Amino acid sequence: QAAQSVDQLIKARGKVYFGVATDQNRLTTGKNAAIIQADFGQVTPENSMKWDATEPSQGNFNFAGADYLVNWAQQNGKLIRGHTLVWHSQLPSWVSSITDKNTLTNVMKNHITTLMTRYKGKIRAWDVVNEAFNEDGSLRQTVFLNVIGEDYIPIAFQTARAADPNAKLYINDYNLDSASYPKTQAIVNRVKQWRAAGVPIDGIGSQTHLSAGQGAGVLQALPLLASAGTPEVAITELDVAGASPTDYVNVVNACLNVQSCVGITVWGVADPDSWRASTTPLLFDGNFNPKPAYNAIVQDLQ
Ligand SMILES: O[C@@H]1[C@@H](O)[C@H](O[C@@H]2CO[C@@H](O)[C@H](O)[C@H]2O)OC[C@H]1O
Ligand SMILES: O[C@@H]1[C@@H](O)[C@H](O[C@@H]2CO[C@@H](O)[C@H](O)[C@H]2O)OC[C@H]1O
Ligand SMILES: O[C@@H]1[C@@H](O)[C@H](O)OC[C@H]1O
Ligand SMILES: O[C@@H]1[C@@H](O)[C@H](O)OC[C@H]1O
Repeated sequence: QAAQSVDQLIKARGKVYFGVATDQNRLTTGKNAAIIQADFGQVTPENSMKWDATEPSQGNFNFAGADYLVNWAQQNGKLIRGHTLVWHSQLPSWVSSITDKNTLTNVMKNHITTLMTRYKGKIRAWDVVNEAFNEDGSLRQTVFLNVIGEDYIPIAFQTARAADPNAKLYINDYNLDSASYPKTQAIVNRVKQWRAAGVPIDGIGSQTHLSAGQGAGVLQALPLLASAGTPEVAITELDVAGASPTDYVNVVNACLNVQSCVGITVWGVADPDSWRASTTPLLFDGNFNPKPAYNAIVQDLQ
């Protein structure tokens, strides 16, 4: 645990939170629980709420890991971001084997409804749809798009809002780090069109999985993302190859510059536990000590 809390400091700047991804296996080992307790104010289940973990068989739900995280979060007063409802990855084979429009639609709705009602009122935001865009801005051809068509997105969001009107509904994606990139512009145009049609998209989530030097691009990309008109936008799965303080400060400043940016979520605590460990992209090293990037963010926020 570090002496200065980036979450407390970001709160003093007028933002809602600075959080991290985690799960039961992380919370019960290392110094993870201590660091999240003292330095962060929000958590996102890294894997316990995905489709493969929660509904391995149709109608046969498993909330073990998910229940653990929510309970731990409430007890410690940490905000929660549900992650993630509709995604083509980590999807049970029984889902992708469905070729009937009606069936897949009801199945997708049942999945969304069940997960969201179980935690009704306890989740700040949900990543309803994850990675729905191709790099060129076109909609990714997944089983949902193929079987249901474009309407699967409006349906998912409409169903989510019905399940828990208290949560902020987000569409989440990566590679939205440059204002000139086609994907970035496309999501802004698509969200604008959807909202104009009454689809309840409260926020755009920007994963922000960066490589060295890409932090500078976010200074322009976030404001562009914000121009879609959504109530909120957020940095949802931040990590930077090399963990340079320059890149990290740039992403934080980008959020401080955009009024609709509610907060930032870093994808993990310690480097070795990162899904990109080989690039030591996190704010804490293997010894669970804060890295220069952590101290630079703190100095920047104070
Ligand atoms: O639309 C709302 C924004 O007006 C709000 O903006 C915050 C206001 O306080 C400032 O200190 C913060 O920097 C800024 O983000 O954010 C929430 C949103 O709902
Ligand atoms: O522990 C790993 C997770 O960190 C990883 O999380 C995904 C990373 O890519 C993002 O686009 C997704 O939103 C996020 O869920 O998933 C694999 C797991 O092994
Ligand atoms: O069961 C939990 C699992 O769902 C999560 O993905 O990782 C931690 C485990 O304890
Ligand atoms: O698998 C995806 C990966 O390609 C991207 O870089 O980050 C998000 C992940 O979901």
